[PDB]
Amino acid sequence: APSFPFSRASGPEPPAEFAKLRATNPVSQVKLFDGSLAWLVTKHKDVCFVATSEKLSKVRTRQGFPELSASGKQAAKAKPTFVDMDPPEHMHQRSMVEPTFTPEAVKNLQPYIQRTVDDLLEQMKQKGCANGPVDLVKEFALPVPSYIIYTLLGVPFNDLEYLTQQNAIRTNGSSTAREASAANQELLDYLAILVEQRLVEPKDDIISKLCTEQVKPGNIDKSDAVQIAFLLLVAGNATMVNMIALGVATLAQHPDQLAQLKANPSLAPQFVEELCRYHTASALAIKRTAKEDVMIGDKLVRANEGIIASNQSANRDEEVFENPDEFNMNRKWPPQDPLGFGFGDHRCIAEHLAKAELTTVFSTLYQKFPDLKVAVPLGKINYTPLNRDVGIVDLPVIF
Ligand code: HEM
Repeated sequence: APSFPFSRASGPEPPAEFAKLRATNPVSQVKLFDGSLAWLVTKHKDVCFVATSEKLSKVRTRQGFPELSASGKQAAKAKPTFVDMDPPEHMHQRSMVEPTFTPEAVKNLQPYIQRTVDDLLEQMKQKGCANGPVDLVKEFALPVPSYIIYTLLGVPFNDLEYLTQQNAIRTNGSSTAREASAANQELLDYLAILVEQRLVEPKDDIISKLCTEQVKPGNIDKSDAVQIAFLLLVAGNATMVNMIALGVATLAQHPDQLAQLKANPSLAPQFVEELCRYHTASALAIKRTAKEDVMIGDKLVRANEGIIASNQSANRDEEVFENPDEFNMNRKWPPQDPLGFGFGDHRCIAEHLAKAELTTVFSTLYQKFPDLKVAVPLGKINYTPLNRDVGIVDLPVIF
C-alpha cells in the first residue's frame, strides 16, 4: 500500500495516482503516516456513496479513523464541533449557524460582498504598483474572504486587518510551530472576549445569535460558542484564498478564456463552477470510519476500518466529466454534482457564500484591472507544498 496523502504531480496538478486508480483499482488501501491503513475511494459515484452512507461515521474517537498527521491525532481529543459529528448531533448544532449561509441570505448579502471586493480593489489600485509588482494574495485574495467571515461573525471594522494577518500566520507555511499555535490561541482569546461582549449587548452578527439563542437558554456554553465561531473562521478561509489565487493563475494559463471572461463578466458563475471542480482546494475532508461492514465496489470495508473519499479525484472522473483534465468555463455540465464542496449532510455550510464571493471576485477583478497580469513566468508560481492541498502562497501581479 502506497503512502497517503499523495503528492501533487506538479504545482497546479492533482496527484498522478488518482487517474491510474480510477482506471485499474478505484477502491484500494493506502498507508497513513502512523502505519495504519485506510480505504481510498477515487470514483465520483463511490465518493458520493461514502459521503452519504449512514453506516459511516465522522466521529474521530472511533478507532480506525483516518488521521493524516501527528497533529491530527492530537486535535481529535478536544470536544468536537459539528464538523466531526454524526446525526442527530450534527444538524442539532449546525442548524444553530446555518441561517446566515442559506441561498436566500447569501443573495441578500450580494451587495455587501460586492462593496467589500470593490473597496479592496480600490485600495489596491491607489496603492498602485508604480514601483514594481504587488502580492495579489496579501493585497486581495487574503482580505476578501477574511473580512467577510470576520464581519459576519461580529468582528468590528478596525480589528479586521490585524486579525486577518494573525489567521494567515495560523496556516502560513513559513510559520514555525510556535508562531502558528500562538496566532491560533490568540484568535481563540479574541473570540472569547467577543462572546462576553455580545452576551451583554447583542449585535447583528453570528456570535450574538449563538449567544442569545443558544448560550443564554443554556443550549450550549460560552466555550462552545467560541469553538463554533472558530470553526466557521478556520474551516474555509485558507481554501477561499487559494481558490481566488488559483483562479487568477488559471485565467493567465488560458488567455482565451480570460479574454472571454473580460468580454462577458456574466460568465463568472460558470467560470467559478469549473474552477471549483478543476481545482479541488479541499480534498482531504471526506473521511470516515465504518460503523459496520459496508461494501463499496468490489471491496468490503469492515467495521472500524477508515475511509478517505477523494472529491478531487471524483472531480476528474472521466466517467462523469468529459475531458476531465481540461479547464473549460464553457463546459457542458452533467447531471452529477461536481464535489468541490463535498456531498451529503456535511456538504460545506458556506458553499453558497463561497461561490458568491468567487463569482463577485471574477466578475469584478478584470473590470477594475483589465490589464492585470501575473508579474512572473507562470512556471515559477509559488504553490503550496506538493503533499498538501493545492493552493498558491503568493502571486506577484501588475495592472
Ligand atoms: C471556495 C471555498 C470553499 C471550499 C472549496 C470549501 C470546501 C469544503 C469541503 C470539501 C468540505 C467538506 C464537506 C463534506 O464533509 O462533505 C467543507 C466543509 C465545511 N466548510 Fe467549506 N469550503 C469553502 C469555503 C468555506 C467558508 C467560507 C466557510 C466558512 C464560512 C466554510 C465552512 C465549512 C464548514 C464549517 C464545513 C463543515 C460542514 C459540516 O461538516 O457540516 N467553508 N468545505
